Amino acid sequence: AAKDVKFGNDARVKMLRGVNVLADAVKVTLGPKGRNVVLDKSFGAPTITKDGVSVAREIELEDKFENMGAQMVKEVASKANDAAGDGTTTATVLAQAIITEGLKAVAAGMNPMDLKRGIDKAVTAAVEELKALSVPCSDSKAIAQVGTISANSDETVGKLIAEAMDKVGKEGVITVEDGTGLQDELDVVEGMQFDRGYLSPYFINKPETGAVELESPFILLADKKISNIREMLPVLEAVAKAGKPLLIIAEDVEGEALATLVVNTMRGIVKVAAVKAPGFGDRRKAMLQDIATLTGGTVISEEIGMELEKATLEDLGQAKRVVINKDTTTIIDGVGEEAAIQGRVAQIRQQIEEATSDYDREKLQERVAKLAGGVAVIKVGAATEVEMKEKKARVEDALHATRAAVEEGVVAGGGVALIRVASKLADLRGQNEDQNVGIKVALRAMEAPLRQIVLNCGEEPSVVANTVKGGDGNYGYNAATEEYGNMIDMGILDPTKVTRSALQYAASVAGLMITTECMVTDLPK
Amino acid sequence: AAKDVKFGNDARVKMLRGVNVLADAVKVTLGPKGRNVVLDKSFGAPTITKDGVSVAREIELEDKFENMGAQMVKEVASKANDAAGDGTTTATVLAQAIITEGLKAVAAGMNPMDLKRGIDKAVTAAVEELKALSVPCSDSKAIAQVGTISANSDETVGKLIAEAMDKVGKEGVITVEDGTGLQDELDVVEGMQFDRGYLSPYFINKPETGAVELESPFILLADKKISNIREMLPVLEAVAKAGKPLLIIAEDVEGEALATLVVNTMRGIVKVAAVKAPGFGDRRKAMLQDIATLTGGTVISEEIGMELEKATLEDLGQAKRVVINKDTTTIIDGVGEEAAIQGRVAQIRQQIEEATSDYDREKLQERVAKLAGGVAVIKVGAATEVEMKEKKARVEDALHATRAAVEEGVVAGGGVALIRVASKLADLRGQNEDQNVGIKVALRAMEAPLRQIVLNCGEEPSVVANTVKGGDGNYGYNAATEEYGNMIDMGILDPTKVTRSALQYAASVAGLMITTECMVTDLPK
Amino acid sequence: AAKDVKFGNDARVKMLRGVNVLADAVKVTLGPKGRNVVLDKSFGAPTITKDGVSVAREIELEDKFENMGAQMVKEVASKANDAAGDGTTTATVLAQAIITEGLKAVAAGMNPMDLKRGIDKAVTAAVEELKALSVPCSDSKAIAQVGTISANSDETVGKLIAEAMDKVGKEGVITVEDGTGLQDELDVVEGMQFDRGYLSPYFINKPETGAVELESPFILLADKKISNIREMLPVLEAVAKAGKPLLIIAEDVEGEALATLVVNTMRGIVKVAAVKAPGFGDRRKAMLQDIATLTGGTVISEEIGMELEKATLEDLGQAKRVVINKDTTTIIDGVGEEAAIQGRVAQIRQQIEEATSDYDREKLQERVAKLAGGVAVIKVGAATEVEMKEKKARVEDALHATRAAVEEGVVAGGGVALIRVASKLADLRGQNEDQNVGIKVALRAMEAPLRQIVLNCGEEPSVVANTVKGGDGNYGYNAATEEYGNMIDMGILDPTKVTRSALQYAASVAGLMITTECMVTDLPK
Ligand SMILES: Nc1ncnc2c1ncn2[C@@H]1O[C@H](COP(=O)(O)OP(=O)(O)O)[C@@H](O)[C@H]1O
Ligand SMILES: Nc1ncnc2c1ncn2[C@@H]1O[C@H](COP(=O)(O)OP(=O)(O)O)[C@@H](O)[C@H]1O
Ligand SMILES: Nc1ncnc2c1ncn2[C@@H]1O[C@H](COP(=O)(O)OP(=O)(O)O)[C@@H](O)[C@H]1O
Repeated sequence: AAKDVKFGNDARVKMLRGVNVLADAVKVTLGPKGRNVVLDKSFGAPTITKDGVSVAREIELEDKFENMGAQMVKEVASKANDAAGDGTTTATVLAQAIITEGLKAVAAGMNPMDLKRGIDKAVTAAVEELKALSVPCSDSKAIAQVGTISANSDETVGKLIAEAMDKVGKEGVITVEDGTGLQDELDVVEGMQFDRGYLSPYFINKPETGAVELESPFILLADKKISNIREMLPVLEAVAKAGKPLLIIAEDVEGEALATLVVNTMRGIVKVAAVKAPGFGDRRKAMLQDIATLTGGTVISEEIGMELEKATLEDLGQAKRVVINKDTTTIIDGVGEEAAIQGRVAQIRQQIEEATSDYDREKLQERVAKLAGGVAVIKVGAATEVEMKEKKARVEDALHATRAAVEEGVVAGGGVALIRVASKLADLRGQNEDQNVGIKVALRAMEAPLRQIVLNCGEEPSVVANTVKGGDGNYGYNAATEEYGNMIDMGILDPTKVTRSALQYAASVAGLMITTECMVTDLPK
Repeated sequence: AAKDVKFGNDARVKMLRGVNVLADAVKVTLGPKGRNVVLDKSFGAPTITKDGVSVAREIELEDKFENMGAQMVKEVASKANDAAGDGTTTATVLAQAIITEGLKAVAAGMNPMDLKRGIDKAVTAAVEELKALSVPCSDSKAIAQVGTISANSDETVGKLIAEAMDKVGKEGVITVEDGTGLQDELDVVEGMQFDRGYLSPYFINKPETGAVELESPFILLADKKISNIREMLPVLEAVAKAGKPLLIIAEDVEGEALATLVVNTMRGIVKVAAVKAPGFGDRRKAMLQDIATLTGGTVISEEIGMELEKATLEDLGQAKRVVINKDTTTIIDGVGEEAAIQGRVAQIRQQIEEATSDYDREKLQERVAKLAGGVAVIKVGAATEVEMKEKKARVEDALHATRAAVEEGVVAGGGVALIRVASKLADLRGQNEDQNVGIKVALRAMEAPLRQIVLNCGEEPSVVANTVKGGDGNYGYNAATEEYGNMIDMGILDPTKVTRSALQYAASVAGLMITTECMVTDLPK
Repeated sequence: AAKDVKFGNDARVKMLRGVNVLADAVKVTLGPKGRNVVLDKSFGAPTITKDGVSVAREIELEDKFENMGAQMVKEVASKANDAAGDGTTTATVLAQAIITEGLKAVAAGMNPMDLKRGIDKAVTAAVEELKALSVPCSDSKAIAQVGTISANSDETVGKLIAEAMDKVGKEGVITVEDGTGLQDELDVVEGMQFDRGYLSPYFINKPETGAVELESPFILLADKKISNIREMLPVLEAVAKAGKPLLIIAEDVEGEALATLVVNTMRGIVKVAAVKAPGFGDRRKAMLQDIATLTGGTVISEEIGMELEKATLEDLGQAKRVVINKDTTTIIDGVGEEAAIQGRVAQIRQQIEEATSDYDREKLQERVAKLAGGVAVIKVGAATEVEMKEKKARVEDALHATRAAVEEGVVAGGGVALIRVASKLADLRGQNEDQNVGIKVALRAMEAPLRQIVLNCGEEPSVVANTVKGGDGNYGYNAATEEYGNMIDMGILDPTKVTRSALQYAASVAGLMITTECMVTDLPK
């Protein structure tokens, strides 16, 4: 259709207004003292929340161009979220600060590319600096502490997460489920995990979860593109008569077969979840054989000769519970016999022994690791279902934070790491004047997080920011108690990885955002 | 004509808008670092200035309600200027802060009477506190220093003012003059000062000066009311032949006579200035006799028998110079015989000796004081008339500041003394909640001048205010150097009297403002 | 009346619009390749012109904001022109460039007063740099060359100015006059100069000349304030009988006497021009006595006793000619006896010998200089009256340029000297970021004049500016020949004084306008 186009400073100010609207919408909820925000519901009561992610997913603007700026900040915030799992408000605030300053500089007539280059230099310097300032979290006690603070200061959740972390090692797989008894339970059962996502979002049985949980499902293994709907018809009849959930792992799924499965899920007669084949080529087939071993299933490939039509209920594997996340998938207690799994472990281990390629050897090593380590299973213990699910969600976010911190590290919360980095790197210069201006933009930009936190606390942001700048080390201003002190001593912490990713994504989005001219759109009808 | 009436919250917010407009327009120029402001001029180039008084005298609003609010806040600011001579901007800023907060509270529904009483108590406490915090300035050294800083850090002006203060004693009279030579000149000649102004503003021959300077005039003493201008008809004809300025000291002058003389001055054939007779009854007559002795004049009174028509040129007194300020008038080098003046001094001396009533002794004592001390005159010395004018203005404002300081005292400049007072009086509680709220309003409101100066310096208001509050004694913040330190060391000081009067007038105007409900005004045509 | 107020970015952008409008209007005509502009004329065909002052003096906006913007820019430019005489377009262009950049930076949140301080540092550095770069013009040949350049490549005018300069010495004064003969005439007669102008513009007999030229006028010497019209009635009748122009030199002129002189000149019964007395006090009286000696007049003073009423035709002086300039005035061939003038010169010489005050000695020295050296008159030689007038104007402004060059010096023309200055001062760093930014603004600012000149030549400005920047010394770009080369060789050079003053005034006005926010205006009607 006829598409409008505007470019130059006018488009820049429009997109600036849009991102400003979104930033004002989301920044309020930052911090403990982040104020409540009320969001719509087409029926019934409006919802009340302090979670910025809901605000981001629910916000869009009537004006096209402002809406598009809002979408830029929204998608980069979501990228940060899926990268780490928290701190989305922090990333959005950083983005607003950097982008507002960059636009006002561009209004001053500076060269945009020089500003972008200076920003890139400043942000990479900050990344390496905070990497230096990172503190390892390998010790169990700090893991318990971070899990505690993430779960609204619940020490039991931290203890359980730490124990599970011990059980399955540093890079194990942990899943949480509902426990019947009032006491928490923990058990290591061999399972599987791999990074693949659902074919369509429509498979999500619990939209709030964002994932598909299936109990006692039947798993289909395939190394072929599922061109036609006639291929899986016997399997569909089989799972219809079985009356149980169905999981599919295929090299590819076409739009038509997926759409038919979507129609089937809306029919509710059969609930089908489909995922892509992990790995590539030979390695893909090798872990497909691993899955067949784990579930007692059979691998169906075009090259060997068998097809999906020649599929029986026996041919498919099985397991006790599978979860299909946004881009991950895990399986728990595959029916496949442990002895066959051990034989496969030995085969892959001797393959490692004869391995000469480094990357293939690493693939085999991680394959045996995921195959032998298994999966830890938490079972939430409480009285009523409401607190069952509350504890479940708290455990989920806590373990996400814990694995994030374990992966990279941890620093003092309150954004104090950012301002400390700013004080350290204030002297960093650029090749030319405009690059230096962008450097200064970045250096004064990451004061915004604690500033907005203080604003949500009601105190004057500038005074507290100056006070923190005066202090050194891990000294800052507890928002909850509204008093100064060392965050580490009082348990306030934040993973290094989440802050690093947030800053990187904010810098990247701002760099591409400032350098845009032609904000095209469709005719407003 | 027709008129309307407005009242309620809408009325108060109208007042608030008007006073806010004027307060911003003037406060932008506060401080030595005060921002410039551009003023109209129907003919030729517009003016650019930093003086708040110029801004104040040229503000009126299209809307009647905003206009009247601005008019009355401007009026009280002018009252403050008349009290001391400086600190108009500070007074207006104080007024803005207090009225804004108080009307906010009035919107919050608290009893306005309670707030007025609370702020009255708070301001009285602050006044006595700053009186306790006053520092004497009787020594010539501090006199020279304050005169120096007042005259744009000109030590020669301060030295001259100190010398004149020594010459004419603690409560002497000092008058500025243009000196022919390049060297700065000082002299002492018997003059005569009294607290009466011109009857009509039209008399002001030098409106920028705001006074009437007449050289070698004829002075007419009249202890009667000027019922008709025919009483003046003969004598005026005489001064038409003399071609010299004319001064009249009259017990009263009826409005029609004033109009006739104003017409005669618009024609300017006769340069007539009239002033009401100070004193009261017997005191007025005795001091008029003193005037007759001083100038060689003669008192014309109805009861004794002589009349104004029967007045000759020789009957009028004379003096080498006279100046008529807005509410004061001084005379320099009265022609009248010094021996006769000394005889009159002796006569009033025996009157003091025989005087038993306290106020009779006081009035006779001040009479002999003003009769014997004379007037010290400082004549500017330089090569160019431009420097003559600027140095005249500098010496003028400097000696007003010096006498203000001598009258009561001197304290730290920049309003830091107000901050110290507020810190001292943070404990004062009202009889009930609302009175205490008003007290809080007052004690947090006198922080405004420092904040405004910080804005005029571009620094963070809250940060600097907190820094000053942390400090004790006179530890303030030199704005010119932009450095913290003891205020007296760099010597930026202010008279106690001017700050006290400004705060008192701001308190009064805010108190009456809060209890305002109804404006009656002409329809906007 | 009720006034509107505006403050903040709205005020700044209004000012920006006004300055941009006038800057285009004035900068269009820069260069010998400058364009043409036609102005209003209520009757007859309007005037096409090229002069910067001609276009500038009629510029004003219907919108009051932009109007007063243009007003103060125009007035600063005009007083800069009064200082030197030329470079009006250059001053306006410099002001526009600096203020546009400064307001852009202010819109970028830069601290205004810091920018002003950086501008101050930059301009003082530029002044010292250019004065170091100045080239003396004491040699007569360069004086003739610059006179030729100013006078549209007329070597005769520059030559004649050179011989006149020789006749009256380096610091002499030369006045142009109409010459009867085809050959130009030169003479030296005992003239007089003093720095006082007409009391009102209405005395200007030739508005284009901007002065009051009176042939054979009677001179009235007065050392008193002329209070009333009654005093000069007898002299008015005497000069009406004489049927000749009248000049008054008076200590002070009142408003009413001035207005009556104005209406009497509009009646034209008497063509009287009044001027304030030069100097101050004793020296004023002494050189007034010198005037009486020179012209055969007599000094009338109140102190001595005689009155202006007691004035006869003999008492008044006389001279062959007088010209009251804007702020100075000249007299030609006073009637007073030469022997008396020489005796007075000797008397003042012995006063110099006994003079111990340095400044008084300098005053006496310049007194004897202006009394003895006199004035050289150049009488234009040509055939027809049109060339009489045009060559008279050419001689006048060429002499102005020549004296301007003599006072300070001369540097490379076409603004290339500014480019060299900027290159020399590229390294100057401010105390902080904002001062440095202002310094950069200033350094790029004085490139605009050269760019504008190139634009008025039609060539691309940036390439020529870069070419000049690469070149060193005085290698500039002759606009007329449209080619590069050493600026001195073709001799297009500019006085150091005019450029210095123009840049200083532009910096002053720009700094003032940057640091102002509030702005009043009358109601729009
Ligand atoms: N007691 C506290 N001390 C320091 N920072 C806090 C405290 N409580 C909340 N915060 C701030 O909240 C920020 C993020 O809060 P979070 O609950 O993750 O919101 P979001 O999920 O939107 O990022 C952290 O960066 C942290 O600085
Ligand atoms: N550098 C400075 N340091 C401290 N005080 C200052 C400075 N500049 C101005 N002030 C304070 O501001 C007050 C008012 O400033 P002033 O220029 O007098 O405005 P106004 O003439 O309207 O009173 C003064 O009492 C003075 O003490
Ligand atoms: N051929 C040229 N070469 C170099 N400079 C020129 C030339 N023509 C004009 N200019 C420059 O233009 C400036 C202003 O020219 P002028 O005619 O004086 O305009 P204005 O009267 O407005 O100052 C001068 O300083 C001069 O150096």
